[PDB]
Amino acid sequence: KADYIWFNGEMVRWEDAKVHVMSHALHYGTSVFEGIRCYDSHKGPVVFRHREHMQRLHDSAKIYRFPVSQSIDELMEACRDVIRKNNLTSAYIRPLIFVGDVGMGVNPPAGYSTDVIIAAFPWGAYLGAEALEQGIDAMVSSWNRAAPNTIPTAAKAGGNYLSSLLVGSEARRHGYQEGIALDVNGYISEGAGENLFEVKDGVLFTPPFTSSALPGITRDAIIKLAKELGIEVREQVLSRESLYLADEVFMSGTAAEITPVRSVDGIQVGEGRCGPVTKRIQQAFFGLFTGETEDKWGWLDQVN
Amino acid sequence: KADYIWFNGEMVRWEDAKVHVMSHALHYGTSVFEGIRCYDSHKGPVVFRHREHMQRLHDSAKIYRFPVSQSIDELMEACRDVIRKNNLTSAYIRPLIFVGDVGMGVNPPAGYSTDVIIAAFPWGAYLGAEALEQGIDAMVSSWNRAAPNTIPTAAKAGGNYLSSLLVGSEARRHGYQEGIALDVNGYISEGAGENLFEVKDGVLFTPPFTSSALPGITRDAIIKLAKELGIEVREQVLSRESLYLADEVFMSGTAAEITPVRSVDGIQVGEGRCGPVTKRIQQAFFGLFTGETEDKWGWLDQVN
Amino acid sequence: KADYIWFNGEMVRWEDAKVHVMSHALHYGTSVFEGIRCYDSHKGPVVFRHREHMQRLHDSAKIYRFPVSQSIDELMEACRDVIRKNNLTSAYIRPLIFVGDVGMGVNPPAGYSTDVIIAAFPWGAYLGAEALEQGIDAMVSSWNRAAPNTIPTAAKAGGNYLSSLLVGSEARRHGYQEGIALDVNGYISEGAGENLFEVKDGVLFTPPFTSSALPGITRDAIIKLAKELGIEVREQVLSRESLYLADEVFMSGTAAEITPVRSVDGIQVGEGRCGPVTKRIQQAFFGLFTGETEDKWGWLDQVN
Amino acid sequence: KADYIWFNGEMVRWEDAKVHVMSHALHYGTSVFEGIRCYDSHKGPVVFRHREHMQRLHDSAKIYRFPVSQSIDELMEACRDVIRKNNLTSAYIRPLIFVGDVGMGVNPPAGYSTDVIIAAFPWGAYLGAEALEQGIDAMVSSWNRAAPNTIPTAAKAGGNYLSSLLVGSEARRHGYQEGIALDVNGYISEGAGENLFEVKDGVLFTPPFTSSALPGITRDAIIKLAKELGIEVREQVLSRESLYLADEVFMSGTAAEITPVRSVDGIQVGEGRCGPVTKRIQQAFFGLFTGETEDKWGWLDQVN
Amino acid sequence: KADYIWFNGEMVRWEDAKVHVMSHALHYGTSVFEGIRCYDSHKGPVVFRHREHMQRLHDSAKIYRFPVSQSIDELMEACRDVIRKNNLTSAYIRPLIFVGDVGMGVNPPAGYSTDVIIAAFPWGAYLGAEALEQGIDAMVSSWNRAAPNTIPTAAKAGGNYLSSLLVGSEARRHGYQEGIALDVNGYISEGAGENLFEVKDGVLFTPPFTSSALPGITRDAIIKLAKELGIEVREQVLSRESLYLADEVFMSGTAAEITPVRSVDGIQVGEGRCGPVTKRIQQAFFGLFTGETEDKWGWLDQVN
Amino acid sequence: KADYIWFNGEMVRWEDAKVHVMSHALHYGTSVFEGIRCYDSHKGPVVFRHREHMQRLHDSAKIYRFPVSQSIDELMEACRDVIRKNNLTSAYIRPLIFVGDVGMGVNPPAGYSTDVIIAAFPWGAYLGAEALEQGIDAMVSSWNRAAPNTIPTAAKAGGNYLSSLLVGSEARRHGYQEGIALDVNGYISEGAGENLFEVKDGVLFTPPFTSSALPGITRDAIIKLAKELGIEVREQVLSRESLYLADEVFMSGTAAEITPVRSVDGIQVGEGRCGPVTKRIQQAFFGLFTGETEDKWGWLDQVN
Ligand SMILES: Cc1ncc(COP(=O)(O)O)c(CN[C@@](C)(CC(C)C)C(=O)O)c1O
Ligand SMILES: Cc1ncc(COP(=O)(O)O)c(CN[C@@](C)(CC(C)C)C(=O)O)c1O
Ligand SMILES: Cc1ncc(COP(=O)(O)O)c(CN[C@@](C)(CC(C)C)C(=O)O)c1O
Ligand SMILES: Cc1ncc(COP(=O)(O)O)c(CN[C@@](C)(CC(C)C)C(=O)O)c1O
Ligand SMILES: Cc1ncc(COP(=O)(O)O)c(CN[C@@](C)(CC(C)C)C(=O)O)c1O
Ligand SMILES: Cc1ncc(COP(=O)(O)O)c(CN[C@@](C)(CC(C)C)C(=O)O)c1O
Repeated sequence: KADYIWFNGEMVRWEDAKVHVMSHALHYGTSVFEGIRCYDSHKGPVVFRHREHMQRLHDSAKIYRFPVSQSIDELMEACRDVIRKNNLTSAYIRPLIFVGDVGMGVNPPAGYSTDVIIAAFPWGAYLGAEALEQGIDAMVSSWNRAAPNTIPTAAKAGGNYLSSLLVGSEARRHGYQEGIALDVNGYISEGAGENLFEVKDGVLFTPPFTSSALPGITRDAIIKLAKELGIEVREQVLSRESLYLADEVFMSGTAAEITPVRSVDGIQVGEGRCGPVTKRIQQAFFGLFTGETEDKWGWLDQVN
Repeated sequence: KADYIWFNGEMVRWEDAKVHVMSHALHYGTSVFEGIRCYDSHKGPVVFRHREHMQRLHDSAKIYRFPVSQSIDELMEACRDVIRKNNLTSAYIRPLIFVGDVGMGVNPPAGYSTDVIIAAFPWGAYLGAEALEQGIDAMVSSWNRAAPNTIPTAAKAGGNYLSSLLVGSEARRHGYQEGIALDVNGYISEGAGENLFEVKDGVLFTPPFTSSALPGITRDAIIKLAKELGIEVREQVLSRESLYLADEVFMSGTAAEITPVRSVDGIQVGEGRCGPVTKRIQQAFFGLFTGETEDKWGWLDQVN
Repeated sequence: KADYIWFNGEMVRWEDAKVHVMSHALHYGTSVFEGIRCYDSHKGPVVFRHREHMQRLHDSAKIYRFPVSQSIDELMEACRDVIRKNNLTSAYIRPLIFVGDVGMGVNPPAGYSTDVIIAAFPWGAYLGAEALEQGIDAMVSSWNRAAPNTIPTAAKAGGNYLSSLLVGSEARRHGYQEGIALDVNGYISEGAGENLFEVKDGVLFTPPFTSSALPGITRDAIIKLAKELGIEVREQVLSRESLYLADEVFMSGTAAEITPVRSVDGIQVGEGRCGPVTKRIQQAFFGLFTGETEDKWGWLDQVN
Repeated sequence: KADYIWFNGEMVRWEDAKVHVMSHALHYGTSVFEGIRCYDSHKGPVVFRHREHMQRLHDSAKIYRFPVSQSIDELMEACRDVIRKNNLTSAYIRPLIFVGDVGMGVNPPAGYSTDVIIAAFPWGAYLGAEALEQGIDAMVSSWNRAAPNTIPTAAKAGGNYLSSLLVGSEARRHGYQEGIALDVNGYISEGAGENLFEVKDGVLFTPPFTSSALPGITRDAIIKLAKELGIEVREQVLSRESLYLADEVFMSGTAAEITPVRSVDGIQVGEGRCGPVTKRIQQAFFGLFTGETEDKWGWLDQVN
Repeated sequence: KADYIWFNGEMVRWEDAKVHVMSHALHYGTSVFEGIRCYDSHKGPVVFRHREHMQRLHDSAKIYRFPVSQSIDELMEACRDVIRKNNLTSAYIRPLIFVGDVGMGVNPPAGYSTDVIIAAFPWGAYLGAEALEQGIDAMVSSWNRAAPNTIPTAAKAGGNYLSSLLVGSEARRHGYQEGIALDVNGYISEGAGENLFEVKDGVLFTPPFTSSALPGITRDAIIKLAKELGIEVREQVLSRESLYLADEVFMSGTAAEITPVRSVDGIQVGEGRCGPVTKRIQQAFFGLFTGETEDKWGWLDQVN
Repeated sequence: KADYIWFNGEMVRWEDAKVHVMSHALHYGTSVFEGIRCYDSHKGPVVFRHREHMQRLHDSAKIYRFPVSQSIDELMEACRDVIRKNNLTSAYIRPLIFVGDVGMGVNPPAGYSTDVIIAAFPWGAYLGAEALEQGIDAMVSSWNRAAPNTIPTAAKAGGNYLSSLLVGSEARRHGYQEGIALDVNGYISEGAGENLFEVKDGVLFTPPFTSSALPGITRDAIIKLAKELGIEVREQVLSRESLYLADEVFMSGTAAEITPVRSVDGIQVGEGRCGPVTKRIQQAFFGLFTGETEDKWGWLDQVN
């Protein structure tokens, strides 16, 4: 909840940000969105990997051929505007491009244009306030993630989340904090809404995009940070049993940030606490907003 | 376009049927819908297999665990009310159950309730004016339909249509009227938004639900009508080549009704016109609204 | 627990029925077994489908090429002997053919012979004393059953049960009575140790053997009984969603007999009680031992 | 054959190491085991990678949730005791953890404990006397290895060997020394009871664990030794054809050690004798027991 | 070997029927062919299911879009011509449509035409002279048949036989008469060059076309003959183990006719001789050329 | 077209290089071939990677067990002979080993020998004259490439091209210059007759052989050239969406050389012209024939 939402170029009051119930996206899942985070840092409010997220928004729209009238820079300026206009120092930003009030035909008529929305509001830890220090208990779901050439997993589209809803709800229904999904082959894909990382003998390990894992921006940042710390990273297909033999396992995402997993299916993950490597990575990631970790890549975009 | 839309129990004017842009379904494809048709018949306006569609709406919501406060009878009465209220004699009804303005978390908070909408409006033939008499040209898409244990194909949910959008747009981009999708195994599934039927040596043939084909109500009706006409029906897995060797091939759906396919991938389907068996079935189906075909199953529900 | 166990042709006291710890089967799962039931009936103690079970024992041994010195008749006579010698009127018989104390090489040396054991003892309802009247709550497991050309599912071999152990324990760990496994394709296979049956519009439905479902003797009996009752039976591949849309669903097995399933994954199966068709079948099956159902197939083998 | 066998903490005479015929593991393949080797070296009898094998025994039991009361150190001391007690200088040790005399239900009753055994005895080369110097003839089996999410291949459990029995017997029935299995996808997995290695243009090559290949300890040792010799190692999925195009191909295992493969399916592997790289690795491996190869990893555990 | 070959409408002497070495089909497998048999019967030389085979030739060419200038009737007349011209009373006819001397590009240039050839010559029992009375020993091959949507198995094209070459040679290399191939899923497909049939409890059984089994003309005839004899036929997916449990198993094809299989993988198929049902079908099939079996379908086409 | 063709050791005139119409390869696709190029360079006519191509010819024949009487050196000398005899300075060489006039049985009789042919002739740009400078528009085909253990993709055999014919003709039928095929899993395999390369953030990327991609000689050369230019190369499985997100994409082959792809499915590949990295690689490749790029590997074989 906040005061204004950027809607097609205009700052509209949150309560007046309405759309017709016959909007295409409500019926067909025809929307593309992002998850960006604004952090209060040593140099004021800063949007983490702002450009990268807006570029992915365009990429997701490009795969579905959704016409986007706004350039990446326009969207970035609009994003900063929303944060300032609402007087937020830290928040969760949510850009959403959707097919609006067009016909009821699955295929939108030629010459149509999409509606764009950017909402920002403060949001806590996605998996619990105590999830970052003490781990979470995860469960391997009975539902598998989308097959390779069906519904593109590289795109962050609305319709994709019926799957995340099934995987995540099954875990919570049985008392776990999050569910881990396997692909159609029986290999580890990722969590319901976050990438998965293991740690064996001091080595990282993450499933490639071909395991139906979305190319997370946080995932990418962790791989680059790991290389700075001198930790070997391996991007390979992982079996289900590896979760039980791993020394450490954690999840990554914009909302989830870096959450350690202390157990999988009731089987404790070495010690049952946040591990050594996960700790180093957490410190290095959060150190970006304290100044301790030098921003060598230009990941911090000042809101002003 | 029409006058009123049934919205959570109230007949609201079309222009005022708005919902918040932060509605869950807009971001995560969390909606379930139906496609129903009202025909002007020999006994006045009648809704084809009304109860069956309403029962499927409940079944689709049940799989996803979406709470539905309205009973099947309540929805049916509401449906007839929409048609009468708008003075429609024939139309396309569109029931939609969606997760509204709840949090931004993938899993809605316990105790939430869904919003329901029922909109009716006149709609012509889905594949074209001439489509029913002269066939359509179809193309086998390069995109496959959802794998078995990923996103349930038996449910008619919003998020499912990202796939239908990809299959159908590819066909139309290349000059065809509709696209035919194969499942992940390489067998025939169905069209982008309609079931597929073949006709070999006087025998029907349709893919089973396990070929990722949705349990169509029109599909079911055709199978029952064929049995009355003494036509042998076979529900079996079909290979791609079968489309080139079939004497006849047609598609079924609420919007598409019964549309013959005159060619697949530029390869003509026996004669290039509507076939004999397809013709008999079309006459038997439309005969229900003329009185020529006796409604032995009670598929015609009077609007009054 | 009982007094004697038939061991290689001799009635040995239960406590002296020992075998060396270096027996091949203990290390490599190299054993084949059966589950037979003795019922107290209107014509005294009777072994249900005795010959069929012994024939399957030979078939399972034949697939693995295990040498069996005893003929089907010898094993049947030995079986009756064990029941009489222990003064049992009703019991669970357990024939077991295993590779004994041979070398430690995976492949037994040429000219080796197997050890045979037949133990009988009273055993109650496998899924609970109240499981037959009121249903059980089942869960779809995250573990899949064996792929088609890996470890033959038609054979009832020891090593097969590591899978049943994984599927069944996961269900019980989460509060369910039994787990239902899908095959590698994402289709319904069967329960951890029992075949699965659904009931839609008055029609049965069971997965074929090709869905990695073991050719159960109880399953076969139910299909033949159903045909006598005039119920249509369909042996076809079933999707996971079908469990949620079914009017009735039950499990079959020698130990489980005919157990109705009142819910799958927390989703109630029409009414939440034993259904109409399942009831008819239960009455018809148990009626065999009361005389109400005529044994037209010769399924009851008198112990004497 | 030897004098004593460690049985649940006691050194029992070989002849008296018996267990009941109703032991769970005999009927359901519920056991986990290891293969360890004691070599007579330049520093006396030494167990190769002792702790590593004991840790894997615990990992295999962990996946199946089998309760193990003994710690890794306890098992190691017990192992050395068995070797000393039997006056062995070189032998094959066989640790076995199995579900004993509990009920006949697939799932053991809560609070049960497992029986543990450790037997040692001298064993020659698994594939033959000449096998190490002259290669062996291998055949690609018609039976595939277990699919990814069915029965965990990372675990060395009893029931797993029904597959190894099928693959290996087929090869020997046709005149070959060992069989090579493909996974369900058609890629190379491993031999019936040993890992597979190829050698192309001076580069190693081995299938990853995700190809249903067990994480062999010998496999791991070879990878580490190769890196010391400056040989490039590549863990990647290999097609069947690669076996015909490889310059060298060999198998690894505790029992098989390092055995070269001179031909696959009657097609000679470059020269038909042990290759250059295989030779270097064999000399480096056996050099550990001569002192020529320095034990930089601490793989040699003294028995005393 | 014979005197004349029909080549593009001309009766050319066998020795002069040559084609350039740069013919497309020689480098790219771009050919489509048939196998037809002429039998000496009670009504003189007759071509078994002549029209059906010519219709399939056109169908195979249609799938690949090879232009065929000759009508089905022209090809049939040409076939009878070849038989007469060579004074044959019984023979094996071989129609072949191939892409000739066009460019070396994979895709032939627009406006090209195909070359057609029809050769007839006497040919004995495909699987051996004694194969029809005493069975043959078959082996399950380690090579799988083509996946569903790759190279159409419904078409009888030249390039398809690289697979048949691999499956068949592997069997013969090991002492068997024919090889049985499985599909990519691990189910029974068919023999290297003939359809596979099983016989369980008096019931037939054959894999559907979707198991990568070619729609054989002999296969079709046998299904129609069996229905006349009152034998139940089931077209379903078959597991590998079913070959070991079947009472009878035989293969069908134009060249192989109806050949019983007495063993599969060294495992005897009930009695090890031609079974009862196979015998009835053989007598019914060959009875067509003696007059004993009435030709109700018009399968015998007179050569004159 | 040229004057002479090397045929079984003899220089035969082009017009007289004929083979019988009953040649095995014409009916069963039993042939193996290569594609080699001769370039006019700074040191005169030179055959690019001559030995490598002849070695692959032998490898392809070895897989199918086709007897080859000529050694690699004999074939190389014969190749140079053909070029000289025809007075060619630049040409496309085509070695072809095929099963000739043997029986009509799928498996050739023991003791048979193959026929060998080497034809050379000038051939232009495979994908078009302008294709090397301006890119080509490609389409993702609806036909998939051969599954892993069916018809070996590592071999360049005649029968393989029925697949290439289907993939390539579909693209050209819709207005594209070439078709890109996916494997049975839905991952990128390669073009109809050329390997596929992507370029993301300055990094290469190519599918491994296990994605049913033929081990191209040009592909290998490009990987080695890129390593010289200091460009990172990654051999990994690629998803379909990656084609839309790539900065650059190009195809490689002997006939196609190095062809940039400016669009895939109507979606422009960054700028729509030949990219920076592709350009550097093209210049480095063609520089080998100008002397600008030093031949460190000995890829240029002088014709003399
Ligand atoms: C399915 C899925 N996989 C990974 C990620 C993480 O990507 P990234 O944010 O770019 O590092 C997500 C992201 N989920 C978001 C968009 C939604 C929440 C989980 C509600 C987010 O974390 O911002 C994903 O959904
Ligand atoms: C993917 C898909 N498959 C089948 C059917 C036909 O079902 P039915 O109407 O029950 O016979 C459809 C139906 N789609 C509807 C609901 C929506 C249109 C595509 C807009 C319809 O035809 O009314 C389907 O989508
Ligand atoms: C995996 C599996 N599937 C089916 C059946 C039922 O077969 P049947 O007894 O012949 O009708 C079983 C059988 N399990 C037995 C052998 C063991 C118990 C479950 C402990 C049995 O019911 O007797 C099976 O295991
Ligand atoms: C299926 C399988 N795969 C690999 C290995 C080799 O592992 P390792 O000994 O750890 O290098 C094996 C090992 N099998 C043992 C344990 C049993 C024999 C086959 C009897 C062994 O070689 O000692 C395996 O089975
Ligand atoms: C792969 C394959 N499958 C079935 C059949 C049988 O078809 P049909 O003759 O129509 O019953 C065949 C046919 N093979 C022929 C064409 C060639 C011989 C094996 C050499 C034949 O039998 O005539 C097939 O190849
Ligand atoms: C299917 C396929 N894949 C890759 C290549 C490229 O191999 P290479 O020439 O070794 O780099 C080819 C090669 N195709 C040739 C043989 C035929 C033309 C396409 C007509 C060629 O380029 O020379 C291939 O076919």
